Amino acid sequence: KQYIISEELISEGKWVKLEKTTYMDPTGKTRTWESVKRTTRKEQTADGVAVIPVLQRTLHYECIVLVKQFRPPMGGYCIEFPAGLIDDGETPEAAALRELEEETGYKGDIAECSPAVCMDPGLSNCTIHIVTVTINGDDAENARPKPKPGDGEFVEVISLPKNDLLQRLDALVAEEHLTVDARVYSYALALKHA
Amino acid sequence: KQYIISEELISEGKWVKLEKTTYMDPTGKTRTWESVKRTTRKQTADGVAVIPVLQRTLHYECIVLVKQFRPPMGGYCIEFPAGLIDDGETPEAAALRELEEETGYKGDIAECSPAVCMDPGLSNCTIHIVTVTINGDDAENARPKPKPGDGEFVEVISLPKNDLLQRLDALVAEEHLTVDARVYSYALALKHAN
Ligand SMILES: NC(=O)N1CCN(C(=O)c2ccco2)CC1
Ligand SMILES: NC(=O)N1CCN(C(=O)c2ccco2)CC1
Ligand SMILES: [Cl-]
Ligand SMILES: [Mg+2]
Ligand SMILES: [Mg+2]
Ligand SMILES: [Mg+2]
Ligand SMILES: [Mg+2]
Repeated sequence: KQYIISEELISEGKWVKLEKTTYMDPTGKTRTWESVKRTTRKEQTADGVAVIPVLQRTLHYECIVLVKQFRPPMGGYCIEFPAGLIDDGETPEAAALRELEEETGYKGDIAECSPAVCMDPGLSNCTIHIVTVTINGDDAENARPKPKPGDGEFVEVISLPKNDLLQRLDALVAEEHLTVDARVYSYALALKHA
Repeated sequence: KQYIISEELISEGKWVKLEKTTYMDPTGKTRTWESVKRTTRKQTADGVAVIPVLQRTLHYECIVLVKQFRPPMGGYCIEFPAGLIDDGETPEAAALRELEEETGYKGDIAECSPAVCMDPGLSNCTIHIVTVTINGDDAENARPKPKPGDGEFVEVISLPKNDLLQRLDALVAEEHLTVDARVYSYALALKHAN
């Protein structure tokens, strides 16, 4: 029933633009919306990837590997799944494994890859693939994991046991000012609810 | 180590603005970021999203989701019920209210997250994730009455909690929708638990 009628640029930065979206409502009435988009999406099936990295080690409980970074939009430190934008021509899987390695040092193995999922659909068109990767923490490659941050990347790695993920996140939030990412909290909540 | 120095307005709509954030990197080099913010916050967070667990005896437990046209996406999305918190409303109250408006269900609060970020590389947007159970056998939830606000057009989709990820993949395959990243993350962790 509903569809887009027009998209008018309001303001275009180097990385983001704001648009006035005109669309048809399902009563047949024309309405508008203020829409955010990135300027960086070409032929990728999504803007970005986030990686769900399951660290596996003999005679260890499984950990979820998370990263902590300053996020200028938030004006503070955030705890997130490792993530980055997909380079032009890069597959989501390759992006995931590459970002995981850059941000954490770990060399993962692909497990699954979601369809494109929306980040904040009442606000932006931004999408990611959520890519689950296992990390064989008993492999020598993953013994001394060294993050390879790009220019202006400053990332800390935080690995938390899957079996206590939500309480461990709460304990970190209780100890300093930081925000947990909504996808991480969602995943931690489901692990409790299961 | 890192912090915001200043914020420069680039452009301001009625609902969203774009800013140029200047921040200090960990080396002591000043850097810029294009940051999106809503114009509507006062509140603990911009919004709530509700994880509604529909409980009927002798039935599978379902998670109640909503499908709506999302003008920033250009299409239909499947999401947790959700909306912005009214000035002077608690996140809990916002959650029960939105849940009722969007689904017609009357629910009970189980737990409430701290403010969690939606897309912290792009925006400052945050929500509280509110877990709510719905006693599907109570008279008041027998014939759930959805009360759309002005311009809301919401379809209710309840899916069994035990098969959530497969059910959502099926909808994406058949219905050509976009699943929300938080919904997808939750569904993933229901499978990954144990
Ligand atoms: N029903 C209303 O009075 N408006 C609310 C939200 N609206 C936007 O444009 C918007 C929100 C986030 C980004 O843009 C238009 C419709
Ligand atoms: N590596 C760089 O030269 N960039 C610095 C500025 N960036 C932004 O401003 C941005 C992206 C999305 C919203 O803002 C991204 C990375
Ligand atoms: Cl529950
Ligand atoms: Mg990143
Ligand atoms: Mg990166
Ligand atoms: Mg809503
Ligand atoms: Mg509503």
